[PDB]
Amino acid sequence: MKVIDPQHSDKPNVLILGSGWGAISFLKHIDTKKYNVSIISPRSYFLFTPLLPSAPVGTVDEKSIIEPIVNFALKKKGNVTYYEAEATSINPDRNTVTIKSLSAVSQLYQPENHLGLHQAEPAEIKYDYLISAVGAEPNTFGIPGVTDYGHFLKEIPNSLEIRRTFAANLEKANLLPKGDPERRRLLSIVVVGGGPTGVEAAGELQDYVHQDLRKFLPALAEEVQIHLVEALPIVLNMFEKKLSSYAQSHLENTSIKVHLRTAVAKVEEKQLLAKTKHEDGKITEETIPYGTLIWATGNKARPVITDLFKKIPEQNSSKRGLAVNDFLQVKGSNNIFAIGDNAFAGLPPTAQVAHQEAEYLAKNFDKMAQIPNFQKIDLLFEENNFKPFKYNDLGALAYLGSERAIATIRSGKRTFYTGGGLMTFYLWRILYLSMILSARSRLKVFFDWIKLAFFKRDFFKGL
Amino acid sequence: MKVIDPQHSDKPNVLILGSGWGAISFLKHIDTKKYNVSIISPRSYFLFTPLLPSAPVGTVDEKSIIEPIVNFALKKKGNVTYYEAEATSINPDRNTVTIKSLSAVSQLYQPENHLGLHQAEPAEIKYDYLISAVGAEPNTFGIPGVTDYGHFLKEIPNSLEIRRTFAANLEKANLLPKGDPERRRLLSIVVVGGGPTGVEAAGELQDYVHQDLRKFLPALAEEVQIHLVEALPIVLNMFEKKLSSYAQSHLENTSIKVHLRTAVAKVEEKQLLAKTKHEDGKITEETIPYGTLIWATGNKARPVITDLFKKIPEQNSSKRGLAVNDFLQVKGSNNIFAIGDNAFAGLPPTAQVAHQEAEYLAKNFDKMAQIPNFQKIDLLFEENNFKPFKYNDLGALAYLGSERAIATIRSGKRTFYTGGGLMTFYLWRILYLSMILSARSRLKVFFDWIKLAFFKRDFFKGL
Ligand SMILES: Cc1cc2nc3c(=O)[nH]c(=O)nc-3n(C[C@H](O)[C@H](O)[C@H](O)COP(=O)(O)OP(=O)(O)OC[C@H]3O[C@@H](n4cnc5c(N)ncnc54)[C@H](O)[C@@H]3O)c2cc1C
Ligand SMILES: Cc1cc2nc3c(=O)[nH]c(=O)nc-3n(C[C@H](O)[C@H](O)[C@H](O)COP(=O)(O)OP(=O)(O)OC[C@H]3O[C@@H](n4cnc5c(N)ncnc54)[C@H](O)[C@@H]3O)c2cc1C
Repeated sequence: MKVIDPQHSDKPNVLILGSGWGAISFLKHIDTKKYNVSIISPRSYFLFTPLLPSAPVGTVDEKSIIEPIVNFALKKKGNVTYYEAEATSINPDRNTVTIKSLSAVSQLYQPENHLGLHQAEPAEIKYDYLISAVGAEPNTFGIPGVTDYGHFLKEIPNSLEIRRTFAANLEKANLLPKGDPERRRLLSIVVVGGGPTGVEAAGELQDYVHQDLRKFLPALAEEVQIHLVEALPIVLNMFEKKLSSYAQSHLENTSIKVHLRTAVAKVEEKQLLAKTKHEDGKITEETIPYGTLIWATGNKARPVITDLFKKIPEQNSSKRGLAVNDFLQVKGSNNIFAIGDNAFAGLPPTAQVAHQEAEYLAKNFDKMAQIPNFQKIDLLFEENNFKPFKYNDLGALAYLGSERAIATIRSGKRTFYTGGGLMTFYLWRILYLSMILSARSRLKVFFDWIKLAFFKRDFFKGL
Repeated sequence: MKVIDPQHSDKPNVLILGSGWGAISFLKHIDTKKYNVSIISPRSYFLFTPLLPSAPVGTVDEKSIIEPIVNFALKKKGNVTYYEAEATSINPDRNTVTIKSLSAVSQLYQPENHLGLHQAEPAEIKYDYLISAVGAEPNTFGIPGVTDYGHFLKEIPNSLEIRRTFAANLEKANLLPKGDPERRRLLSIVVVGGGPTGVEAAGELQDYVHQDLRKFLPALAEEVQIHLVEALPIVLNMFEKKLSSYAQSHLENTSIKVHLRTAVAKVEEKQLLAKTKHEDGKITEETIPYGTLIWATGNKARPVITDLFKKIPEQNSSKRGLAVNDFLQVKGSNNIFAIGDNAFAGLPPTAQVAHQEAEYLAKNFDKMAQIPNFQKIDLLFEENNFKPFKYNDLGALAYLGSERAIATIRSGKRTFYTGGGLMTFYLWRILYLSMILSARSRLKVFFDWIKLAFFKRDFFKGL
């Protein structure tokens, strides 16, 4: 029951799923004069994901790296509607999306109708065009105990989960004798995954222990050991070998224990079982005690996207995401497009890709608005002469803790970077500041870093 | 069982109850070379209470107005111990204090012993001298339903309670038709008490509705009605009539409904029953619908202090607090002192009084340290010639919303203030900044106000 469907104004109804890099980047550029835009997301704010590993330890505050959706939609003059809910089903034949857990509906620049909805009432939202940018969810690879005892580093609530857990562990630990193995275990941290997220989590967590906890509890800070576990033989494989080696070397210098070629077989309450392949080809088993476990590895398709694979013939054999065109149209559909991590275009699952794909698609949409026929669609694209999406790889950045970073800025073939250590850290900061999507978030993080210089981090367990 | 008692170092063991204005002001001045100090508080941070009414709505962040105890104790070179727990009983004859809900123990500048305590283990802490600064708790006057449906504005968690409640109400409201009385009720707020806390809560809440909520949901913001209920015939009675009148007039200008001479008889889930005495002497009953109820009125003695009234003969008939001397010694005890809201010295329950009392007492303590006899105590004070505590009333400040405040700065007989509106607001800011107890908190609030100028408030319901 319940079908929300506005059809008086002579503009196509465009429906966006998500409020992340794809959805919000698309929202910033879509022509709200030519189109009526509706967003569906259970998260009422944009998350600047590259600074999330700084949240738990309080190098940056949570509020500093998030921006409410409404602020973005307010800069758009035309009509925008936001449904604070999550899409549970996409319905191609009906051209509707079923929602669930409706918390609120905000209708900006719309002094008009009342939809007649109640909180947590199921509803279908009609669309003329659909943009899917729901993202991916963390992948445990079916390794037992990951979700039971481990914390992902995916969203803002995960930042609070980790702080509470580690804070509780530090308190419990400090009441025990120095020899006690339980004290050593509770002070131990394990981060799984050697990508930017894992490495930066480990580095920020190490920055806290050395720079803050050491000042008032040096006996504890000394006993804290951070571990970083990676299945491949190299950390940060998207960088050059020279930079990976420096990244690894540097982490080791700050007393982070790097387990390369090590895969977690199972996670228990107080330890994880890890297998390690050695140079010669032999496999050995380890046990790594831990008090806090951070899981920052693979991506998996969401149920909403998985369910949609079955409803479209040519998506039936998809796995990692929606198989998409060079025009970012979902294969088999006439009016659904997919950008970011939820779409498979043979590109990396990065914000950089989601951003470009969004800009590309938004520019295609105002081009559609001028052509009479868009007032079957696959053929119109190639017939009306406009370009396939071409990803330009701008490179990669990464913070390694202790005021050192690695960077590679490029464009096309030409590489032109400065990727040492302390200088790259200052670059890493300025560059991250410049690609924040709002002035508020930009000023907030800026103030966070200035405060850090003088007073070094807030670590409140209940806040 | 379990008695913590350090007795090798030749210094008196001074035990402080609380981590508020009294306890921390006393901690800042106590001579840690002449004394060993231990603090017991369930709150591990100092709260700058005058800015608490700015927390819920996000004019200031919660973290900006709190400062960890350890930071204060770190500036003291001598030994300081903090028990994260609450005192459940004071034992005069044993000279110990029973504690409960022990979360942690931190021993600063003490590379020494292990106390052998577990979390939530009952324990008695021995003392040579005791300083009680536990404060008062909010008084409902036994009016039914206050605690069931109302929110106090006393501590940091109360700030989050109010934001969550109002946020939920705004969401529920916006899904209803404009005529609907439920929409009008959910958008209605009632603040009980016309003191600085109540008035400032109302004003800050009104600043949010006009300045922020109006920008993206003007239909909602228009329907929001804030009520301020006061039992006396005047708002802010500590000020001159001229300033109260301007305070009242101004609140009314910003569309706050001021119910003077109105007392709440009972609080129900969706409304409160209020009685109003009129000019001629007649009493009428009202019903005030509400969605959010903030209760900012009287103070009551804590159970810990109430229980102690029975254990000391001369405290048997006490009610509002511990009956104290001119030397701030608890009458009937030889080694217990009381400062702030938990002690009754015939002075107002204010931070200003707690601060002065603390400084006075701390200065008495290093004076005791030089006199051999303190290596029965009532008589030593008057015999050794030092002064009774004399409260100097520096006056009163208050924010009224919409960038207006009222102030009265004085000292002794001489009054010399500037208490108009917009100018007084700038004074009100600078003065509040100057009496914040730490540089960090000072810089944080400073940055909060700068950000407010450009981007106007964060109102995240889950953060
Ligand atoms: C800690 C961390 C650090 C990172 N650092 C970098 C970096 O430095 N550089 C880089 O290029 N990439 C980085 N990434 C990757 C980047 O975050 C993703 O590639 C990017 O967010 C993908 O954009 P998206 O819009 O596809 O998904 P997201 O940006 O994650 O947005 C997905 C949105 O969908 C919403 N949603 C979820 N389920 C539903 C539903 N059922 N209905 C409606 N909405 C839903 C979510 O609330 C969210 O708003 C990082 C990721 C993490 C976790
Ligand atoms: C919202 C608000 C705004 C205010 N604004 C002003 C203002 O502008 N000007 C002004 O002069 N006054 C103001 N006050 C009043 C002022 O804050 C109090 O009078 C002052 O805090 C009294 O200090 P205290 O040390 O007596 O207790 P508090 O400052 O209340 O501190 C009490 C401490 O004791 C701890 N505690 C409680 N129970 C126990 C226990 N059983 N064992 C151990 N510890 C315990 C608490 O955790 C806390 O750390 C305001 C109060 C509030 C609530």
